[PDB]
Formats: sequence, C-alpha cells, structure tokens
Amino acid sequence: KVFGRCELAAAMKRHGLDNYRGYSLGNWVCAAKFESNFNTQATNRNTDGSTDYGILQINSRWWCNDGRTPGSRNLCNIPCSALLSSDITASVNCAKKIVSDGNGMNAWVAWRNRCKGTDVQAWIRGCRL
Ligand SMILES: [Cl-]
Ligand SMILES: [Cl-]
Ligand SMILES: [Cl-]
Ligand SMILES: [Cl-]
Ligand SMILES: [Cl-]
Ligand SMILES: [Cl-]
Ligand SMILES: [Cl-]
Ligand SMILES: [Cl-]
Ligand SMILES: [Cl-]
Ligand SMILES: [Cl-]
Ligand SMILES: [Cl-]
Ligand SMILES: [Cl-]
Ligand SMILES: [Cl-]
Ligand SMILES: [Cl-]
Ligand SMILES: [Cl-]
Ligand SMILES: [Cl-]
Ligand SMILES: [Cl-]
Ligand SMILES: [Cl-]
Ligand SMILES: [Cl-]
Ligand SMILES: [Cl-]
Ligand SMILES: [Cl-]
Ligand code: NA
Ligand code: NA
Ligand code: NA
Ligand code: NA
Ligand code: NA
Ligand SMILES: [Ru+3]
Ligand SMILES: [Ru+3]
Ligand SMILES: [Ru+3]
Repeated sequence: KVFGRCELAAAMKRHGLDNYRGYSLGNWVCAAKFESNFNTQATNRNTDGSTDYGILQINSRWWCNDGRTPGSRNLCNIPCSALLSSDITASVNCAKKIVSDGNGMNAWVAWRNRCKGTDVQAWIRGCRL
C-alpha cells in the first residue's frame, strides 16, 4: 500500500508516534517519505548484506529476522516480512524500540540527512489530526 501523507499521519498518531521520545509527528512522516515514499512494500538491500523493510526501512542487521543476514540481531522479535504489511502496527512498534535505543531518530539515515532541523510540520499541513 502507498499511503497518502495525511492518511499516514493519522495512522502514526493513532499508534502514539506524535511526540514519541520527543519527536513530533512531522518528523515521522518526513522520515517515512524519504525512506520509503510511504510504500509499505519497499525493500532495499544494504552493502553489508542486510535489508531494510517497509515504510520505515527497518534494518535486518539489528531489528528483524529475514533469514539471510548472518550474525544479525532480531531485537523487535519479528519476521522482516511483517514490516511490509498494509497495517503499520508492527513497523510502528518496532520503530518505537529503535528510537529508544540511545541515538533517537539518527538511526534513519534519510531523517538525519533530509528531515533533521527542517520545518517538519510542513509534512502534516492540511491534515485533520
Ligand atoms: Cl498509490
Ligand atoms: Cl492512493
Ligand atoms: Cl498513485
Ligand atoms: Cl501523498
Ligand atoms: Cl486524500
Ligand atoms: Cl491528497
Ligand atoms: Cl502525492
Ligand atoms: Cl493517488
Ligand atoms: Cl495526502
Ligand atoms: Cl507526499
Ligand atoms: Cl508528493
Ligand atoms: Cl491523505
Ligand atoms: Cl490506524
Ligand atoms: Cl497509542
Ligand atoms: Cl501520544
Ligand atoms: Cl510536526
Ligand atoms: Cl525507494
Ligand atoms: Cl533500522
Ligand atoms: Cl528465517
Ligand atoms: Cl539472519
Ligand atoms: Cl533524542
Ligand atoms: Na501520537
Ligand atoms: Na515531541
Ligand atoms: Na533505514
Ligand atoms: Na536480523
Ligand atoms: Na493534497
Ligand atoms: Ru495513489
Ligand atoms: Ru491525501
Ligand atoms: Ru504525495
């Protein structure tokens, strides 16, 4: 599923991401925009052999099991394919663990390079939240 911008904002808010670990909703929408273009099915291989999965591009190196990332962790205790669902629940719950690990949203490279320090509220413009 490719979410709309306000559609994704509403789902992220329902799941408690607005201000989670101090990150306003626009930060999360911006991260999803540049990580996956809001496409729940997005997958991208990393040079180390891990893969990033779903709307928030969660990395099998640490967070989910894909069976093909030797030596990796599965700290969200989930198959990576569950992060590709049209239901964002699993991705949000895992993202909450990631953002709580000490480095905040810097875990998301596209957030650091394209969202951090910008007018992220623009990503929720017009949305009835
Ligand atoms: Cl579409
Ligand atoms: Cl659409
Ligand atoms: Cl479309
Ligand atoms: Cl959109
Ligand atoms: Cl719409
Ligand atoms: Cl629209
Ligand atoms: Cl659009
Ligand atoms: Cl459309
Ligand atoms: Cl939209
Ligand atoms: Cl958009
Ligand atoms: Cl757009
Ligand atoms: Cl929308
Ligand atoms: Cl929802
Ligand atoms: Cl909640
Ligand atoms: Cl909340
Ligand atoms: Cl915001
Ligand atoms: Cl892409
Ligand atoms: Cl990740
Ligand atoms: Cl497996
Ligand atoms: Cl593995
Ligand atoms: Cl932080
Ligand atoms: Na919220
Ligand atoms: Na906040
Ligand atoms: Na990522
Ligand atoms: Na893994
Ligand atoms: Na619009
Ligand atoms: Ru469409
Ligand atoms: Ru829309
Ligand atoms: Ru759009």
